[PDB]
Amino acid sequence: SGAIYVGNYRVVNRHLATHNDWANLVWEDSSRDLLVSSTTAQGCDTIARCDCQTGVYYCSSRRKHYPVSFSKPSLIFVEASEYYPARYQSHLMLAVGHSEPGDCGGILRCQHGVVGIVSTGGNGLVGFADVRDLLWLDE
Ligand SMILES: COc1cccc(NC(=O)N2CCC[C@H](C(N)=O)C2)c1Cl
Ligand SMILES: [Zn+2]
Repeated sequence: SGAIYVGNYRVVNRHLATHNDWANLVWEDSSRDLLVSSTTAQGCDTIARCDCQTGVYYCSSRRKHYPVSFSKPSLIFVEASEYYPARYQSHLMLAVGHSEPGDCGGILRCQHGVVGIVSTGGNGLVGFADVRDLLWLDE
């Protein structure tokens, strides 16, 4: 679990969005596993606007932060799950690191701010949904 709180927006994994997220929907994209909902309170986070390919993520299944080198946002095949059919997920960045299904929502940050959130995992892999291209989150 986990979310990004920026301005009057809450960014979550689409597959983990609550009834309240959907009732206050701003934007969602199944191909990116992202959903953004509106909030009444002002958020605690700031978004990176950069091309960093290294950063640190929070891994809830280890209660620890790990440094990672990750690929540029791209279209990657993701196997079927209870949440989605087998498909290509866009704007996804992969890295070598530990992840378990409940780790989704963990934040990846670089020196400039929030880069994205954990969205996939594999045998020694972790995938992050990028949010750096969503410029409207800042206004
Ligand atoms: C060790 O295996 C791991 C580790 C961490 C996460 C995952 N689950 C995914 O990757 N899924 C399921 C949820 C939905 C995701 C999606 N974005 O489609 C895909 C797995 Cl299989
Ligand atoms: Zn950066």
